[PDB]
Amino acid sequence: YPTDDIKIKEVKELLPPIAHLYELPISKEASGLVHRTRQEISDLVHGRDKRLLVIIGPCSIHDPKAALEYAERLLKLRKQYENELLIVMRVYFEKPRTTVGWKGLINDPHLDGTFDINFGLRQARSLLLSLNNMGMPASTEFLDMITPQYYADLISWGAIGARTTESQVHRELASGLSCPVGFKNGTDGNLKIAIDAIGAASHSHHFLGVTKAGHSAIVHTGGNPDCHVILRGGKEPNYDAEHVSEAAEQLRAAGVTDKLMIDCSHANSRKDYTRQMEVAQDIAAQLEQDGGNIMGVMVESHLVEGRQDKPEVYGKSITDACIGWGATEELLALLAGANKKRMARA
Amino acid sequence: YPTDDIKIKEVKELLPPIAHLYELPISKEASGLVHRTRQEISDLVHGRDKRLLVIIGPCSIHDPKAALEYAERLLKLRKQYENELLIVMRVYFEKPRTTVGWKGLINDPHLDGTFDINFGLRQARSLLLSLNNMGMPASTEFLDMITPQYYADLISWGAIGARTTESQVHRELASGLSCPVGFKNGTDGNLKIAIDAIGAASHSHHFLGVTKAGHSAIVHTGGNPDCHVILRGGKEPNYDAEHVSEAAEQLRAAGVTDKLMIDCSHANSRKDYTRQMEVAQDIAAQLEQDGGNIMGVMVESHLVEGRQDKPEVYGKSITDACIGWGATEELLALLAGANKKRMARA
Amino acid sequence: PTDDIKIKEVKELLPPIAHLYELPISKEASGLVHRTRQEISDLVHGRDKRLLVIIGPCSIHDPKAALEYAERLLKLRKQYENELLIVMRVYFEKPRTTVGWKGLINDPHLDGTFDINFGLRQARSLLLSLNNMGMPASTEFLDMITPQYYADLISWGAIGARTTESQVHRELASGLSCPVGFKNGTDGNLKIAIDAIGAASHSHHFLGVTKAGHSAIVHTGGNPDCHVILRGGKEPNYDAEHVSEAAEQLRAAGVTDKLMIDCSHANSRKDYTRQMEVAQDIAAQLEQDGGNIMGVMVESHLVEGRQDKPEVYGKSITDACIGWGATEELLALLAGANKKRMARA
Amino acid sequence: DDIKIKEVKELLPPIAHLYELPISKEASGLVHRTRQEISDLVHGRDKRLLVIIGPCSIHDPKAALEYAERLLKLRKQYENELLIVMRVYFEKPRTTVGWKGLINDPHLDGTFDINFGLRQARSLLLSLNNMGMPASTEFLDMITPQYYADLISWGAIGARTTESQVHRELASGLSCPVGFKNGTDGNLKIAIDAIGAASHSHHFLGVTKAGHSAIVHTGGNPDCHVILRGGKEPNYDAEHVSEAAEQLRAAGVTDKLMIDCSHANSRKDYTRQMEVAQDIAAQLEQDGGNIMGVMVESHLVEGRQDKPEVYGKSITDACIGWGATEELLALLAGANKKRMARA
Ligand SMILES: N[C@@H](Cc1ccc(O)cc1)C(=O)O
Ligand SMILES: N[C@@H](Cc1ccc(O)cc1)C(=O)O
Ligand SMILES: N[C@@H](Cc1ccc(O)cc1)C(=O)O
Ligand SMILES: N[C@@H](Cc1ccc(O)cc1)C(=O)O
Ligand SMILES: [Mn+2]
Ligand SMILES: [Mn+2]
Ligand SMILES: [Mn+2]
Ligand SMILES: [Mn+2]
Repeated sequence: YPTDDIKIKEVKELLPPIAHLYELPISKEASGLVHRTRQEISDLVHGRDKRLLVIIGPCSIHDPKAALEYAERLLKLRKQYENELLIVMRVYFEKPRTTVGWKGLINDPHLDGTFDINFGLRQARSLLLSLNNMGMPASTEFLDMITPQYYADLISWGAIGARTTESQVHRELASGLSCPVGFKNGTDGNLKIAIDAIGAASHSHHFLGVTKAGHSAIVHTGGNPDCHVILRGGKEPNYDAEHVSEAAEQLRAAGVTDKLMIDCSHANSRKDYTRQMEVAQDIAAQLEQDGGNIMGVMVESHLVEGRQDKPEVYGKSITDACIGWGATEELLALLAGANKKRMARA
Repeated sequence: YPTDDIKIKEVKELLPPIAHLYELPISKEASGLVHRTRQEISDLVHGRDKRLLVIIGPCSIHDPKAALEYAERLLKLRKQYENELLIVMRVYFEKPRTTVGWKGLINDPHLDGTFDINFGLRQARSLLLSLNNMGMPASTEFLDMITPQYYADLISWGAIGARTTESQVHRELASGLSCPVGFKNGTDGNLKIAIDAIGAASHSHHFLGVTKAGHSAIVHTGGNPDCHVILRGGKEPNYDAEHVSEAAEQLRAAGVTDKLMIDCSHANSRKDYTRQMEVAQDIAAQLEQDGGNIMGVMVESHLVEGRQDKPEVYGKSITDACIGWGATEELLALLAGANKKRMARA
Repeated sequence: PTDDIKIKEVKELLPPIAHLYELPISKEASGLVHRTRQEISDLVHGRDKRLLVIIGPCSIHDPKAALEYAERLLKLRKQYENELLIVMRVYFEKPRTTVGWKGLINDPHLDGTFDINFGLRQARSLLLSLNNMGMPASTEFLDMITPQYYADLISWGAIGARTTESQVHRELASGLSCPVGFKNGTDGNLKIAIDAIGAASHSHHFLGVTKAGHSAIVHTGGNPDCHVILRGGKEPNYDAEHVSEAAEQLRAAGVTDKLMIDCSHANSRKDYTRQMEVAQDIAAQLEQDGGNIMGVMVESHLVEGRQDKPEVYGKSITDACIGWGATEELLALLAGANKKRMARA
Repeated sequence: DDIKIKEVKELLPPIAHLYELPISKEASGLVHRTRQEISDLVHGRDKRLLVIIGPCSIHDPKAALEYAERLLKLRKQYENELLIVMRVYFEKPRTTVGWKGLINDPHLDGTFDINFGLRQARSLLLSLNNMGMPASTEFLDMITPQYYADLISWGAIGARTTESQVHRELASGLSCPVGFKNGTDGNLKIAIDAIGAASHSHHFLGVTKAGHSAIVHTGGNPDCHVILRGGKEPNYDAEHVSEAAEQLRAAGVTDKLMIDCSHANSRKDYTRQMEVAQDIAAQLEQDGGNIMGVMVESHLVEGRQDKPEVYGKSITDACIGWGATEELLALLAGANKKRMARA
């Protein structure tokens, strides 16, 4: 007899995006920075500019106060290296787990299993707005279909994760995002799925979405021309020059941009934060020799290095382990110096 | 200044689930069949019953008339074999493409690229309701987060596709589905992602969803205890006894049900649909010898064998190629006879 | 604890779009509604001298009888089309003095089950058939939300005596696509109806509900085609002297001095047999002069009188109606008298 | 559809405002208690006089809070004789057209910023209740009450809407006591009918806290009463009170009523409010057993103005000033003290 909502415990009140947009409207200056940075990134994706996009910051945001502090330091390096590097902070609020775990600040901002999503969204949007108001553009992984309506207007670059690059509904979502999007290769190293994803996301789609007012609707997208691939390792790493060369060839064969991003962390560092510097060194070497197909890198970085299970220590990750502020200074100096040369020989 | 909905061509009106439910309420008999079949499948997932679940029918539904016809012939065999087999039809609307493609009857029911989703959802619900009214239970792939509200009440068994088994939001969805759910191994043969998915989908989750009235809300699920894995091939086929045994070991090590399903089609039968008979023969041999870990199989079958690009011929697939009615009779007789013996052993 | 505590339940309501999807307006219904709205406008502003006749049941409680009534009425609408513009009364919302059955929408099964989803569906289906067969429809707009479900099928709307003075009803009218008549107050006050025309002709902002069933701010453009309806008070107000006083008051307010006269309710003192007398008096005014009259309203059904329970087919369960025979008589009388008025131009 | 609709715009639902401005425990307690205390006056268990007093309309929250702070001293001073509740009327009905109030147009310049107005209304009501001043308002619209009814201790249905079935339905579901005014020409029967209608359960179309239309089923409002507010001639005197009470008993509803000192009872003249209150004082001294409350249009400064030039001066109906408010309240308190003394 019963066949409906058999395994639904309850359905709860959700404020629609407009309620958050009314409290936290985007400022003139945030609008300008987002607009500009999106353009600048587009220029890197299509080879019109040879600066290196650097998506850098925490694995996950679990404390907005630390995040603003981190941002203030990073901003000095963003300005310092602005002729060599386009620095954008990692501000990831949605985290895909292997089985189960804390899904992030949006899903559970009090870090205690209370799932205060209304608070989380409000907090996320507030942090993003403060970041952009101080001059730091922001990047995030879009994991969910609905959460983007709450803050995509504040995002200069989006990632689609390794676990969702093959998913049609994530490709559809990307096709309708106002920012450039990077698609990671699959968790075991499959690169073709990310190339296919760029293909798919560049076309118009019809999918089911939610309006700013919180109502489901049919969303007809125009396609996203600013997508690229991210090499993030597999069973084996894929950062080096031969993998970059292979990837580029495959990209040209698919008729899509052959400029790509390399993640220094995750499977490319064998899940070991001490190895991110090695990967960045290898990328620096490629940039010095040639490295024509590189347009960016990704780095997991925080105030304090490593990781912890409970949010005990300020500015230390509770998800993947990060390099510390001192290593970040070093890594960025390395990249800037190497890209200066690449840019010179052109 | 412009930063929002830059790559959105339009937002269109979508009737909510309750409009379709009002025109096509579930009947008492459909309700009784769905309820009973879900139970009967759960019994197979947990080793209470040793009948073989058979998920069988078209790769994709593109013509409801042919679908009802196919269903009428299948129904005779469902009855005939009911002591050995639990036959449920494949009624797949949502089709994930490699890159670009026809996404199904929901997404584009007129078969001309007009994306008439309101009509498609209505048509889908109507067919599901007729199928259940005549005594044929239905199964389908849940690809989207929102479409299930329109007809999950008519679905006795759900699949999460190979391309989405890794996706956290698909695992969340499954954790709240009222039916048993099978998770496919990854497109390159990764089994672990499916085993993880079961783990994830058995727990309670909080995520953003859409109510029957078409408004977004926070859904709190109770977890789905009736999930299992589906072996559907990878880089190599994974149907045989050794792969079954490896999978079962890995399932027991993760603490989840070690009863699984084998897909005779897709990567398991490669570039020849008729090899589905070969796979089924190998499964019959396992069932005769032992085959204690097998609880079901999946088969891509239609009125007429093969495939075509345009819907020229009646009852012939326009997606993956299917075995024809005569082979379906043979394949079902083979499975029934073999499982009769397995069941006889005590 | 201070919220929602006199509320027993909130129940599901299908939005207008669900009904519009099942029962889309046809091209012929579209055309008829659009044209009839125009033709009424013309009567309201004195461009045409045909008489608008809003005629039919006090309330609809049976769609089958309503369709039978409509088939007979359609023959007379056609016969008299040079003298009368006939539009059927299709009233689904009824205002009670205290409490009672509020109509088909509110309680379509007549048994206190308040099946509003079914009632809206039924209402829309009856309206669409009516317009498809060539009979335009009129109704009283009582509620703020219900119009989104079928106003597209309505050629003329009434705001009742009990609500002419209400700001939100004046706001609603300011945004209705049809001409609207405003009745004088239940004790005879005419100034409220003249004020209402003033209010409804202007643009307003108020809170409404979209076709998708969501609250929103609606910004109206104003309704230029409103008029008054004289429906009696403590005393009847249908005669030439009342018409003349009303016209003068309308001109003093700068609004249209063309009005409608209701033959029923306080004009007939709730005696359905007197509607014929009122119509006779209007026939006499039309023959003599009657330059300020643009329409009449009449409570008519298949069978005369009223009943408490819906036992007899085609007989009212609200106010008592004249029967089909008297309706023929009354319509012949009005058509013959207005023929002569039209001849003088 | 929509031939004469120029635009449809982006309304925040009640829950957005409730999240920013949740009701406090103290505002909760005051509202709950004051509704009870008013119920008690409606059904004749307490003989204090309900006094609904304040501006015709609220057009400036600053002056409203100033006014509230002065009124709160007198509320407390007279608490054994009078239950003072401030008039906080946002929504205003016009004869034809005009400024419809702070909700509809809070900038007073025809910008119709309804989202801002609803926010401002709720914020003022929450601040008022938090400082100890309960609030009353006219409910004109079917959707606005979802935004702030939780903060209202007493509600009025206006003379122009007492006869309206949808307003009677709305009342039947309001958590507060409700007064129904007699008709603009003096008809009392419509208000008596209204009490009858509002006391029963109804089914109608409303909007949820989330901003979605739905079917609302109400339980009926047992705490309704009539308000005598004049007609063609005034209706405040002892004979009209006696006649009204008799009509109320014949209908089987509470024969305790409220008298409005303003509007048609003062012949639209704010200087006459004091005379009316004098006549009510005299009835309270003599007997006045059927009176449970009064209404007064009062502000910081007297009279009215077309534009909001002077602070604390009405832009709608003309009000008495603060001095006269002190005098009027002292008169009512003294007279009711005696009524209460007689058993
Ligand atoms: N209606 C689904 C559960 C569901 C609810 C909300 C969603 O957004 C998605 C799925 C079922 O019971 O099977
Ligand atoms: N607002 C998103 C696009 C979007 C639209 C609708 C959705 O449901 C989701 C995302 C952006 O600016 O990128
Ligand atoms: N749809 C109505 C106008 C209307 C719009 C919104 C409302 O809430 C009410 C009425 C018409 O076209 O006449
Ligand atoms: N919230 C109101 C009752 C109400 C409910 C629904 C409505 O649409 C209007 C009013 C109260 O507590 O008094
Ligand atoms: Mn990480
Ligand atoms: Mn297939
Ligand atoms: Mn009537
Ligand atoms: Mn006033």
